[PDB]
Amino acid sequence: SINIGLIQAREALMTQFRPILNQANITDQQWRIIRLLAENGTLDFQDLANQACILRPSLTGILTRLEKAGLVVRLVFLKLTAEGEKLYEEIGEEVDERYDAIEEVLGREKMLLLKDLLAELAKIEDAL
Amino acid sequence: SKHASINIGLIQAREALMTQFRPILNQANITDQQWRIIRLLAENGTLDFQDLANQACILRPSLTGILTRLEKAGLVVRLVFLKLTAEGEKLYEEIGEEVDERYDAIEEVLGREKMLLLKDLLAELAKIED
Repeated sequence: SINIGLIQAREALMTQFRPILNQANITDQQWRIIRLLAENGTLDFQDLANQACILRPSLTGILTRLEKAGLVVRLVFLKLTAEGEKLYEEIGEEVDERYDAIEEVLGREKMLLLKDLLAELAKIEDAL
Repeated sequence: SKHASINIGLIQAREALMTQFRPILNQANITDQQWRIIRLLAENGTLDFQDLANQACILRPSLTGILTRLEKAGLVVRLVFLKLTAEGEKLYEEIGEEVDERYDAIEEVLGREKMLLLKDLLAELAKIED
């Protein structure tokens, strides 16, 4: 029920977001990594894997491409490059415009509630 | 930036939920997608191929292959409509009982009422497909 509702909600969101990702030729997972490194200051490999919800064997390859593309750099801690910061703001702007279009219909109040409930649900491992 | 990520928020919520369900599904030879099909076939009784694909969010070629496996195991049968077998009904009730036990554990923490609201809000967010 909730499992399925989650996938149905994100899938409907993803179909309209996928054309955007192809214009920068970045994948979903790459975008999550890019955004997380921006919304956080810096993140190590394990923490990045946990928050991006990417398996450790998969994350290494993805990170390598982002560094070859000069978007992410290793120092083990990871952080966006100057260019990575710019890419995040441009794509993020389109997403905010997308967020605004949904909030205009769904309702600002319902939208805020959805954010809180999704955040609490993610946190329920430590709380169990 | 301005507003939080819905993309990331959605996937983080589900991963934490799947973490509580994977040990149950792995003790049986069931995958996430297979379980999704089994529940949908149970809540509707019977579903045709296209309708099943849309609700389980599984691509038609992939759905076909999974269905072939579920029939080899004698859990699903074609009639084009799909339905659980008698044993399929048994597996759903058996696995479902273990799954329900985890929902109760989560709801004790998240809140029984809030859990219900989240389903509604996700459906509304989902219906604004456009």
